[PDB]
Amino acid sequence: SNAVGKQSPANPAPSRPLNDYVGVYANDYWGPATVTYHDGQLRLSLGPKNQTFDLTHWDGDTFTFTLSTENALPGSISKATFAGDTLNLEYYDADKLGTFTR
Ligand SMILES: [Br-]
Ligand SMILES: [Br-]
Ligand SMILES: [Br-]
Ligand SMILES: [Br-]
Ligand SMILES: [Br-]
Ligand SMILES: [Br-]
Ligand SMILES: [Br-]
Ligand SMILES: [Br-]
Ligand SMILES: [Br-]
Ligand SMILES: [Br-]
Ligand SMILES: [Br-]
Ligand SMILES: [Br-]
Ligand SMILES: [Br-]
Ligand SMILES: [Br-]
Ligand SMILES: [Br-]
Ligand SMILES: [Br-]
Ligand code: NI
Repeated sequence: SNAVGKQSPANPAPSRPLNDYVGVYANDYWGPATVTYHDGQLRLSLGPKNQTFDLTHWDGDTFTFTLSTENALPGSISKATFAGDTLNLEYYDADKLGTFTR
């Protein structure tokens, strides 16, 4: 079996019911972040071509996704933090334009 490295939270707080996260979170700069639910899975869609990522629970209202093979760093883990009607995507927040609001 794979060696273990503690790179996920061991004792995370549970998520809310998954319906709570679903919606279209607006942003003028990056365009909307669309969060949808299918067969137990939250997904994040970004851009005009609907580039889509599975959201994996991390801790509390924070999820992660893994970057695509088009990225400089495919498979790197990126945080998606939900708080009320906001979604913060750390990948897009370098100039503080990474909050999306539904
Ligand atoms: Br690990
Ligand atoms: Br923990
Ligand atoms: Br703990
Ligand atoms: Br919505
Ligand atoms: Br928008
Ligand atoms: Br929109
Ligand atoms: Br799915
Ligand atoms: Br796109
Ligand atoms: Br669409
Ligand atoms: Br994915
Ligand atoms: Br999960
Ligand atoms: Br979950
Ligand atoms: Br959180
Ligand atoms: Br990507
Ligand atoms: Br990583
Ligand atoms: Br990132
Ligand atoms: Ni082993």
